[PDB]
Amino acid sequence: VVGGTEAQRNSWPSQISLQYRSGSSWAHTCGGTLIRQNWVMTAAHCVDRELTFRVVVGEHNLNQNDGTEQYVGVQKIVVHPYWNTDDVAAGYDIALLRLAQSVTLNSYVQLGVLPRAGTILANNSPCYITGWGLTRTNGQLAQTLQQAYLPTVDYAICSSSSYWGSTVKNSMVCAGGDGVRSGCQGDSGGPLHCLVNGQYAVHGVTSFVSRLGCNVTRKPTVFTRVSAYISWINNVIASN
Ligand SMILES: [Ca+2]
Repeated sequence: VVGGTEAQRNSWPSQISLQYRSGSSWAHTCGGTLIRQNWVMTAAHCVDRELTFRVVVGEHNLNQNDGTEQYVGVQKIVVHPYWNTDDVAAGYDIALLRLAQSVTLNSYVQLGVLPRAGTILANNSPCYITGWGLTRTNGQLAQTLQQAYLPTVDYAICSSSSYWGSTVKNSMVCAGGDGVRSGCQGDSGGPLHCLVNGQYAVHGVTSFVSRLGCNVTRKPTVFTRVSAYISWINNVIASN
């Protein structure tokens, strides 16, 4: 997250760190949203590599023990069947992970609430992106969970030529593009939390940024629109 501020420890309890094993260690690679005690919602592109993944819930500082983390293997990966790795612009960048065990819920570990099916945010709706991703374009991961206020940029505005053009679909949500604050590598797969009727809901799964860089004016961060996948999600979880 470029231009963020450190999150308070109990602000975003459904945020997870998706990590892959590298030798003796584990490396953070993406965010995710805990949606059931044994299910995590992340971006399909986070799990294209044939890696060994684990999810850490209750995580705050990647580099220190917080006394609040729980670590769980990933037991099954269900990517959206229409997902095409060389075509993130086509969308369907979403995946569900069934965890090998059900995690315990407490103040640091809660399920993320999802929007009702088809809900579209009005332009400039208030949202926060969260994650441990790069803090500067071509920078480094954050140690502590970062958050950044990113107002949505509606589809009409987002798909217009000065912004993302045909690259953005109505299956996506755009937010930010102020040239200061944005998602950045390592944030993919995590939540875009937006305030609606007084409650935060995870409206977006962080998908991509401009090849030009993370915080680029008129290239707002792009997310998979969770509200277009509600049946899919329930369908997957119901059959597994
Ligand atoms: Ca930690």
